[PDB]
Amino acid sequence: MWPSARFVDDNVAFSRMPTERELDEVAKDFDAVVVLVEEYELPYSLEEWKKRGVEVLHSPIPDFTAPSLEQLLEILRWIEARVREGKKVLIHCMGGLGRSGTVAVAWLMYSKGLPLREALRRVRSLRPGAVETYEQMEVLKELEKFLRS
Repeated sequence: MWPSARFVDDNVAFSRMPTERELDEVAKDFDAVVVLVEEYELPYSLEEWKKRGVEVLHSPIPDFTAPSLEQLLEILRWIEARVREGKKVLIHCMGGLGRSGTVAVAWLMYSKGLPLREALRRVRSLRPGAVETYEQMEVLKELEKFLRS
C-alpha cells in the first residue's frame, strides 16, 4: 500500500497530494480520487489519472478555507457512489490536514452517522492537525445539523 494514505474506513482514505512519481502507486490501491487542490497548484494534469483508469472528482477548495455545505454534500454523495461500486477512494489536498481532513470527518458523519466530536477525534488520531480552521469546523457543524434533520 501507499503508506501516506490514512483510511477512515475500509474504502476511503485521505492524504497529502501524490507526486507524479507516485501516480501508478496510488492508482494500484485506489480507483477514485477526490482532488481538493486548485488546478494551478497541481504539478501534473489530472489527465494523468484518466490514462490510468482512475475516476477523478475535482472540487477545489482554496487553501485555508472551508467548502460550502452544498459543496461538501456533493463530494460526499460522489464518494458514496464510488464506494457502492466497490471502489477505494483517496481524498487529498496539498498538505493532508485541513481540507482533506474536513472531508474525511464529513465522510464518517455522513456514512457512519458518527457525531462530529467522535468523527473529529478519529481523524485527528490518524493525522494530528487535521481540520485546521474555524470555518472548516463550522461547516462540519452545519453538516451535522443537516444530517440530524
